[PDB]
Amino acid sequence: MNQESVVAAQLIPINTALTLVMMTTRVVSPTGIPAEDIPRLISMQVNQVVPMGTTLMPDMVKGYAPA
Repeated sequence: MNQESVVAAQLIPINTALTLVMMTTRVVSPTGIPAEDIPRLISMQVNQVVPMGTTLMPDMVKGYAPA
């Protein structure tokens, strides 16, 4: 019963096309984008230099949005 948020699997610079090799899941705080968006962030770049271990936010992804 833990919310798994997207976590920069590795260094992710600004305007970096997110990839399944650059994203992952991990219980972090505060929580950000849901792991259920993993396949959503894919192909989508970031609107900021997000370093590894840095939780992914819905306000840190370009062309992102809910459903």
